[PDB]
Amino acid sequence: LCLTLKNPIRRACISIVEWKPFEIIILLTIFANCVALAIYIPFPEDDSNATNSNLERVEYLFLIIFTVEAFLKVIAYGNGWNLLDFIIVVVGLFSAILEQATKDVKALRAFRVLRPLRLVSGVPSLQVVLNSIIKAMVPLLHIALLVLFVIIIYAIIGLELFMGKMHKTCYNQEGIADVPAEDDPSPCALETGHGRQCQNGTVCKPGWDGPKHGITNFDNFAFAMLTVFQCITMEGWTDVLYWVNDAVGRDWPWIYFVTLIIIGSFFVLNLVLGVLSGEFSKEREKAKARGDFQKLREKQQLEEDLKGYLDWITQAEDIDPNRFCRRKCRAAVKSNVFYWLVIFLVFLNTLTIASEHYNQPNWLTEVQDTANKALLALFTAEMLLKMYSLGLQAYFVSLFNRFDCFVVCGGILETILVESPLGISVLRCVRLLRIFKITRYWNSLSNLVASLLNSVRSIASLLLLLFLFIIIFSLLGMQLFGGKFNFDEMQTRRSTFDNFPQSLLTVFQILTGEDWNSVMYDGIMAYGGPSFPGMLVCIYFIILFICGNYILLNVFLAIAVDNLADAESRFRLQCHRIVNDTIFTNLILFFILLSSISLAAEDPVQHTSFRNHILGNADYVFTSIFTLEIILKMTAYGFNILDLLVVSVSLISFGIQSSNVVKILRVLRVLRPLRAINRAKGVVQCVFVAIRTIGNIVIVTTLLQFMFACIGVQLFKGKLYTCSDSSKQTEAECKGNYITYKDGEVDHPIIQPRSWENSKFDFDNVLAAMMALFTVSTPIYNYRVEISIFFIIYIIIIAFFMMNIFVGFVIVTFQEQNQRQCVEYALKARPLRRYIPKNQHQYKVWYVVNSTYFEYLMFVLILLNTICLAMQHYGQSCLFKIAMNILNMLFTGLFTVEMILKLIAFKPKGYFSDPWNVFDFLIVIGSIIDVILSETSITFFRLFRVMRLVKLLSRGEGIRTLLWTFIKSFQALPYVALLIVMLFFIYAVIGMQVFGKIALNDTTEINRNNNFQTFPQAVLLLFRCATGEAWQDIMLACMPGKKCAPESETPCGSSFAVFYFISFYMLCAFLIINLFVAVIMDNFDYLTRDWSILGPHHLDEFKRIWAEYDPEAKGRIKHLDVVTLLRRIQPPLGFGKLCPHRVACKRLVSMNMPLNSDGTVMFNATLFALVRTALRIKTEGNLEQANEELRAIIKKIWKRTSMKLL
Ligand SMILES: COCC(CCO[C@H]1CC[C@@]2(C)C(=CC[C@H]3[C@@H]4C[C@@H]5O[C@]6(CC[C@@H](C)CO6)[C@@H](C)[C@@H]5[C@@]4(C)CC[C@@H]32)C1)COC
Ligand SMILES: COc1cc(Br)c(C[N+]2(CCOCC[C@@H]3CC[C@@H]4C[C@H]3C4(C)C)CCOCC2)cc1OC
Ligand SMILES: [Ca+2]
Repeated sequence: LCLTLKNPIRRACISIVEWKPFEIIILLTIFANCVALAIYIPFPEDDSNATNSNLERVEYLFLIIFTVEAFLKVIAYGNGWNLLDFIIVVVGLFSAILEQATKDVKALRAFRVLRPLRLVSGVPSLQVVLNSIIKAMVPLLHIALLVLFVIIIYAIIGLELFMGKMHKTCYNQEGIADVPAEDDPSPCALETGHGRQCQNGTVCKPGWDGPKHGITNFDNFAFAMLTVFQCITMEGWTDVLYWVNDAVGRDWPWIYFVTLIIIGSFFVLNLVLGVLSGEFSKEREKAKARGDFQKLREKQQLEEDLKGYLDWITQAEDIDPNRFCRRKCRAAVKSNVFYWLVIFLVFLNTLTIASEHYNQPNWLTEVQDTANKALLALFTAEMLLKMYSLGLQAYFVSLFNRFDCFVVCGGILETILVESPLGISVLRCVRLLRIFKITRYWNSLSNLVASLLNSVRSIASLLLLLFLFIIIFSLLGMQLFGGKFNFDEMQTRRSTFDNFPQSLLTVFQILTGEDWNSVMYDGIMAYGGPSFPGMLVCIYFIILFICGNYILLNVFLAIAVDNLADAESRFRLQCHRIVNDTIFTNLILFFILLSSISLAAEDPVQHTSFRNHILGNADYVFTSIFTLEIILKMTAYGFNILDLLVVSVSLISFGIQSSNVVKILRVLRVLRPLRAINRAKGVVQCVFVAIRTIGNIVIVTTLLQFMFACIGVQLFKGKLYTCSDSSKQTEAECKGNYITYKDGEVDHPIIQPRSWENSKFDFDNVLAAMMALFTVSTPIYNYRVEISIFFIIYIIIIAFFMMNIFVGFVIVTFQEQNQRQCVEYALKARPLRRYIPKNQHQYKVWYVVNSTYFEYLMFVLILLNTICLAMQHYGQSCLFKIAMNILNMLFTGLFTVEMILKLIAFKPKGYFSDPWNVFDFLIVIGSIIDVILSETSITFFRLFRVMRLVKLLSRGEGIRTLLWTFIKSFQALPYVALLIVMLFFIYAVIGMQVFGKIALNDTTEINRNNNFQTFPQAVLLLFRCATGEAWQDIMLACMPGKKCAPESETPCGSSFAVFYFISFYMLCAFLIINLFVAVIMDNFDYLTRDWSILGPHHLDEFKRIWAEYDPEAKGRIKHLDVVTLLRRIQPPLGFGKLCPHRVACKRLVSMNMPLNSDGTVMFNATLFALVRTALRIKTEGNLEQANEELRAIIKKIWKRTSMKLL
């Protein structure tokens, strides 16, 4: 609200003078402070260098410039973004002057990290990106109102069952001390609770603050909400589960987590993608509206024009003939002789480069040098000759040719240099150009590189914003937690806000979630213990994992949806009788249905306890059953390739007579039902096509990992070798023994032996680098920091194109996959009634129960109950528990009132005729039974209460619709769901049979809580791997050499492991992306709709208004509609304030009405007429055009007695 106090002059006319010069110096000051907050090293205690104090000095210049600017601009006016300036200044000068005499800014001076926001504010280049980002999150606020609901429901349920049970721990050795359990202490359970039982001479006893310093316990509510949150982010969900499993037994803890994950992450994860993608498409559409794609095609056609007449200017000297040389080189460049030859020289040169390996003899070193020397001469002559034939200009024009020239110059440079080793290696890394000069598989290579340039160029500004955000947080990190990480442990923390470099690293790790929850603890245990004010440090490590990851996802998607696409665009008779009748069909479906359970249910540990034992006979019998499947065999043999798999499984089943591997090779039975579902008809080739696409994509990554690492060899060879004794720095020096003090105990000398060892990720040869590169997918700073960044790029590049080729590849799936729908909701739609009270008493209550207020009150009471179950700590004064129980009684009683009232405002059937009403009924009865039991399992009848909260979700249209929609599409994902369960099942039986008897050792990863001995536990282990939870280690635990279990009676743990787990991870990821894509695509109408124009949801309102003015199940409205016709019409539909008594009536009578009586016209007439006015318009004569159009097209000519219009 501009004051417009235009007091003549000298108000403004100061910053008005030299706008651009004065604006810039402020921006330069901002950039100087962004580089001033990144020096001050934050320190232990109060020590300071000269610079720090000297930067506090220049903060007294940045706090005289920002104040004169502020006041001079105030004089002008005295809005939004400028508020940031004002608050930063206020807090600033303040803080200082306050502290001026004080000589604990921290917080008070941890605000200046908000100054780099003025970098966004001033520069308008990314300010638009910030509005786009902000304006894209507006739709997905319903999803932020639901992630919160799931968390709350889960936290509440959780504190109720598992709170306070995690406090024991094997606490001794029948002597006197502390948790002995190695280190890892894990809730233990007394000899009566079926939890872990403690062994040896250990004893369980109360104490142990917690599972993990007390911050991973459902004790108390806040710890509970936070635990659930850390838990849904799939960052150690298995661990919380194991601690809980240890404390309360293993039977029911798991259901609660599997759900939390499936309903919390997979389901919730999809919505954000669906909401975000729909938004991108809207933007993509606006962009298409621009016509840019067509313009880009015209630019490429211009490019081929300059080439196609570049050959013409080349020929221009043919009539001007020196000339001979020109003609020769022209033929050459065209002559394949040059092409194939040069391609060959590439690979061979490529070879030379890879040849380099540590400890290389001259046999190699000599050869490499000799080759390069000549190979380099080769490329030169060729490029040089290609210069003349081609048009110098156009030759330099083609990006690739230009890069070629650049790198040949690199060779010249390195040669004249030889006339540091690192620099030479770098130049040779540059020479990997030719390596890809051949443009192998350019079909993709070219597109990916071209796209890569386009893609990277496209998201420049978004990347800028990401970087600004990261820098801001890192500065806050060093200010907030910097210096507070001295926990007095020689333990080396990779994550520490000691300095900005590390600060950035910590932030990135948190963003990547490598150990982000762990980093939380550092701060939340730094500033203070796991107490009250010591947790307001966590409110930070989240704001970074949601916001950062949000921006990160926004930036990615863009790559995809917004580029890839733009870029990519007698006896036999009777036999049939029986074998066609249900019996020899739906019945057989059963004979395998439960037969499949045979492999699913088996004892794969103990030898032949009846259990395992007898199960052989059933196999035998199902197999005689498959012989019977021979009576059906020649019935009509030579959809039967399925029948050959029946033949094979049947034969190996009879082959079970005396055989092992074959036995375990019987899981094909499960797949005998999968065919039946695709047989629900509705492609095999498409599947094959998808598989081919996937394989192809594997190869791109593979070759990249090759070239990237051939870079590593040249750069890191021989710089990881080291000795155990840090003092020694030469292989020769490292010979003998040294002394190590356990945990830095001066009184704990340990005579270890010195050894010269190469570190992990040994780039000693292309090969090891190769596998390490896989290892990242599957010292501290000696030279590590550098390697670090190398181990971040393979990533970027990898994803960058693994996605590019794939998601863009997919869309064809979408190719395969409003006015009409609105017509069909106007036609083929019937009006509804509403229960009216037939009795006076039945009525008063009705008015009330339906009185809006009553609903208002109900919700208030609901909030209160949950605010009464939330407060349940670990140690609550008994008075308090009594209070809580009495309160629950009051609440249950109040809900009884409503149930009974409603049943007296709506007849029994009416109340019960509504799902929500029945839900309420159930909650109430169960809650009352709980009350009874208490006044007197029990716990189950208690959780109930909490659930009610859900009914608060059956409210806002925004949230109601989204869920309903996706739920209304979580059935059209069958084929990508049966497929997934099939996977789990098969892999599990297989697994339980090979990696099964591996003995269980709590110290390893095949512990009693993640074993492979009962179908259920194996499916849980596979779900962990799928959820990407350290699947790796489980895998290592399944390699040969593990001892066989005692009941099994080291011949165990077959090597197949790698194939299994890796194959599993891969297949799972795919099937899952297929799931998400399937869902969203199928529901891609809601995910993108111009709510402005008319849709169905904008149309149902008419029924709820019409029935409001309509007694029974009726139609045939009275003429007194003259009021309601526009009484309450959504302005998108009709008018909103315009005089109702306008032509509105004359026009509604203007079109002909159906030849009915005075009051025998349906609601369909008014509805469809309003829709028509709301949609495409037509004139007279077109009356019949419209009529025939309706009864020829919209659901074809669905016969309708639509007499006259509408
Ligand atoms: C009705 O049909 C309309 C259809 C609309 C076109 O749909 C586009 C919308 C984006 C969409 C659905 C498309 C392709 C792959 C989809 C992606 C797979 C990736 O998977 C993820 C999962 C999570 C990430 C870790 C990796 O990538 C998502 C980010 C990514 C994803 C789900 C984002 C959405 C993408 C194309 C056109 O029809 C011809
Ligand atoms: C109703 O008819 C149907 C229509 C469609 Br579309 C589908 C879905 N399908 C299956 C989706 O994935 C099939 C491709 C493969 C299935 C196995 C995994 C992941 C991927 C496969 C590559 C490894 C049918 C096959 O091609 C199109 C996609 C199933 C139907 O049921 C037969
Ligand atoms: Ca992880």
